[PDB]
Amino acid sequence: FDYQTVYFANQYGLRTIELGESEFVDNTLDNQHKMVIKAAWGGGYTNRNNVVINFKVDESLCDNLYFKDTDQPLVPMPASYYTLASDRIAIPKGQIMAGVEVQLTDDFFADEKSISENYVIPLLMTNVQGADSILQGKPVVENPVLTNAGDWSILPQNFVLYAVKYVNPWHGEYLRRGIDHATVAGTSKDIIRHEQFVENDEVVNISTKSMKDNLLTLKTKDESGKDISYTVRLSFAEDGSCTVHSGSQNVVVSGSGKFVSKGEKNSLGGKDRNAIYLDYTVNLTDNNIQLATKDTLVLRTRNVYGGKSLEVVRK
Ligand SMILES: [Ca+2]
Repeated sequence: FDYQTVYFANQYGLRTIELGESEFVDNTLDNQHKMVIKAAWGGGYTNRNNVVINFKVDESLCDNLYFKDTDQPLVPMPASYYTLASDRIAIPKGQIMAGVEVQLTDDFFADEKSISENYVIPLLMTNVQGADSILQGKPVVENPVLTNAGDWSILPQNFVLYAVKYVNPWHGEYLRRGIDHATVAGTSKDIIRHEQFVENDEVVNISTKSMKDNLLTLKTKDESGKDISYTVRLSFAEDGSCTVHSGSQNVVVSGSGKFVSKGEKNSLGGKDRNAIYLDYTVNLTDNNIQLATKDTLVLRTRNVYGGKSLEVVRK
């Protein structure tokens, strides 16, 4: 009398592809530009059949949905940005879960909007072989809408929306120390940014702009003591070196640098650490401040969560 069923355990997901090196998690798939979407089997205890769950891409699942974070709409990921390994998920006899592989193409990573919440892979299960049913939900109204929880007494679990975004290898949270040779409104001075313990150094975020570029927001004082913000753009080459450029309309910038894996020995927490070293010049033309800076940036953590649930709103 048993009634086997298949479903997607989560309806809204956020996958951040973590390129490069991660300490706390295995990102082999990420470095191959891949992700896996998983389905589950239930309503029984032993799966006696080879189960095949057919699904299709259904772009209308995105209708009327917006990211809670940004208030922008969920956008169906363009077909050329990703390749599904199959049109079905197979859960073999004796197994209770399985997944389908997604290969993200170079097209995905070239899109400037792929560094943030924008594109979504939307899937609907169609039929199932080897189990009685797909968990389609129990509607409390006619014309029910899958993505509107209020339309159901038992929620539908036959679809999933995966928002996808990426970070490049240099993306991370870093501790920064260095020396600025400054000229502030004609007055020259050295600014030493150094705390006795690497642990207490200034915390800064290097975010992703593209496959090669990153952004780093900093501040420096004007002649009045007020803090002036500005953004530098780092652009990385195959060999690990970078050039330094402006990322803010208020600053002209030039320089060079490098990422060195394990460049800092017996650094933060006694472990050897990944670091970025910069030698650069900044002209804050509107504020009359010029800085010749040498910086050391120690990696504290990549600060990425590969998989989270996604908060969406239905305006
Ligand atoms: Ca049965």
